[PDB]
Amino acid sequence: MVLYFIGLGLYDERDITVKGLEIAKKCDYVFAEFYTSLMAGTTLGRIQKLIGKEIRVLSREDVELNFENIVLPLAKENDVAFLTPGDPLVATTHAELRIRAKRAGVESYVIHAPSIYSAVGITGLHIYKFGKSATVAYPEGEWFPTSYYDVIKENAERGLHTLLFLDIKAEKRMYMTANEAMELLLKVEDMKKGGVFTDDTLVVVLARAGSLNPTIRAGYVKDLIREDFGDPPHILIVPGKLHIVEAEYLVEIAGAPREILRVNV
Amino acid sequence: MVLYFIGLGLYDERDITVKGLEIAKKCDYVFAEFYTSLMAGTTLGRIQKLIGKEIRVLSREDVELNFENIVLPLAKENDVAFLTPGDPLVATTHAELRIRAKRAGVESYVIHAPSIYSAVGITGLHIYKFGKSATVAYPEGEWFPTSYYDVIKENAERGLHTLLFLDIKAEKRMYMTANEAMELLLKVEDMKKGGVFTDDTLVVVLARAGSLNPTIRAGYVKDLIREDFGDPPHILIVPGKLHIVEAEYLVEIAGAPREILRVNV
Ligand SMILES: Nc1ncnc2c1ncn2[C@@H]1O[C@H](CSCC[C@H](N)C(=O)O)[C@@H](O)[C@H]1O
Repeated sequence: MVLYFIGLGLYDERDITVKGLEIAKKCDYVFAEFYTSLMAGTTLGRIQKLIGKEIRVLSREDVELNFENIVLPLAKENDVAFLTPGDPLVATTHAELRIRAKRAGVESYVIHAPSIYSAVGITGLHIYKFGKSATVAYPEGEWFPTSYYDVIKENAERGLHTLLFLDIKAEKRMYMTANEAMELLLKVEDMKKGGVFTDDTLVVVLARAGSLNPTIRAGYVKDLIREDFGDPPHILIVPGKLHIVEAEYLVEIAGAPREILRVNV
Repeated sequence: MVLYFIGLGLYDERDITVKGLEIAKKCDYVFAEFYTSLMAGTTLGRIQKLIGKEIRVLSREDVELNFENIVLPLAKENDVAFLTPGDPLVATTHAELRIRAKRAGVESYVIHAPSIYSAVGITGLHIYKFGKSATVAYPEGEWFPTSYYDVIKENAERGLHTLLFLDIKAEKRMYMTANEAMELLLKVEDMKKGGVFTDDTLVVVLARAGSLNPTIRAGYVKDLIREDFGDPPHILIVPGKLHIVEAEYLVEIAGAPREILRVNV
């Protein structure tokens, strides 16, 4: 009679909360989805071993089209868990699944976990200064999406930071790198000429948040565009005007050039 | 030797991540602060029992003025952990403490935990649509803080949602309720008259996120301003223009007036 939406956290199998783990262990059936994002620091096998339960992974179609036929039926007479990377309901489509549960007469509860949306706090940038967020999508064919460029423009204009989620091919396990994202942004700039993203733009790269050894780097595009930030996943942030304390953290912790203390504050 | 900044999560002792718990259990000394937020579903005793270590609680003064005298010295010859509610670097000034750690020759690591900043996804509002955040501070003496009003104004004009962290005076055991925040906002509106926060404004209240049954309510200020949302902590959200799916969730899950389904495109 109960469905639990449980977040797996940021990077590996230990990023689930104690609450999430204990609840998952007591569930009769455990499902999971790895299409909104992936858990790069672990494997389904390691997650299954930790939870001590077999996990049925669902595709995007299984969820969007058949959630009420695959998951909810079992939730009617059993305790069922639905695992998702990060924090449940951060992904935009997740929320509506609770409505489906309600329609099916199934109670649902949410067990939170760390999300990249909040983990960016480790960049030293003040959380309240982050504005609207966006996703940098790979262009393909004659389709060249550029809405994320306008998001940066509008946030930066108001002195706000922009969190950019990077594209991912869940099935093919292909992750867009911060390097690729920077190249794309320079390409959009060359097309729009808005003076929003150039070689002189200060950026912050956060790779493998959740890991004990994430890569946190800050610097100008001209210097970071070909830098190796390590294995995925990567997150790109375009800061707005910096508070001196934010800048000092970027210099001391993220190896940012001293120049940012006079140019971006 | 090492210093770990470990988040404890949203509501109770089990909101810590498995990673955080396994590391905390092996540390030589464990410190913590409980003034940046309120964990309404646990006690110091329960946290100590879970980690199996005595926790020395520090006051705001101990941390801001003496972190380098109380915590860092021990981290030079031992494994030390510093615990905080929610995520340690979200809506706190703790990031700067990593700079102090470095200057003292102490390596630091960060272990994330669920944060209210991302938990608001449970309201059904799209996380990417949240703009700049703000804090509603208690007026004191003859000074009445009003910056948060301008934040809502700026976000709303852009169709973005506004997360409003509410004030806390941990030593006085004072936790601002959503009701008190609404009363303050109405007073600022009477002054600035920007049509930003009125009795007809739609708002969302999230209380005790992290618990299994948090209070999630949406409706007009005139109807919610005197409603009992239960024990603290509370956060107030002023949505911008809603997507149909957001409206549907607010109606189905947060009890919002069915009339909000009819969005004005
Ligand atoms: N479980 C919870 N439910 C509702 N609001 C919460 C909350 N935890 C924190 N808050 C809100 O956030 C304020 C503290 S701000 C510190 C936040 C913390 N670092 C985190 O990551 O969550 C509180 O005064 C309250 O308004």
